[PDB]
Amino acid sequence: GSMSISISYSTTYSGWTVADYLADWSAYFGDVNHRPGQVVDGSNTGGFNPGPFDGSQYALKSTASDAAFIAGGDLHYTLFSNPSHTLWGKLDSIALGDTLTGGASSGGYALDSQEVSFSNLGLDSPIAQGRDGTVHKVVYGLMSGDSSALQGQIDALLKAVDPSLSINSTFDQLAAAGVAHATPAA
Repeated sequence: GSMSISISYSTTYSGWTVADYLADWSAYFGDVNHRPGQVVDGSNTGGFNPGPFDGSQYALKSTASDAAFIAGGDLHYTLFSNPSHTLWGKLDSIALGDTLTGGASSGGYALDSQEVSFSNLGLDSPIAQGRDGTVHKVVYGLMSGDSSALQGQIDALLKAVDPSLSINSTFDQLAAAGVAHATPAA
């Protein structure tokens, strides 16, 4: 249905498990070190579309590799305001791959090589939860080289489509189950 997770994957990853893909992606993107004393504007801040502190997208390129992600939904960052340094709101999608392109003035961010995406995530975290919100933990994991939170949410959403499905399923198995959709290889 309209509430079910939808997954896209490059045909290159048809035989991969979701868990194996995300464990490698997290390590390949690495940790941009967006932390006190380590924030480097233009290196590890990323950007909102349209911003400056809110967007339908938040996007970041790795400082270690060409990896980039785009978080899609209705996202808000509190900067210094209580609860400080919280990303909250609606998270509908995560897109993973290489070579971040576009922006607000281009009609939105896209990956020139999108490898995998997760859509209809249905995540909604209120400001009052601060950095304990699921949206914050899912997206901060992508900043910091630990996609555990994202992996857990995908695993729960798959089990809701059908209890035989998990992040240990291959993309091809998820395609057979009607959840995943192959996209062109780089």
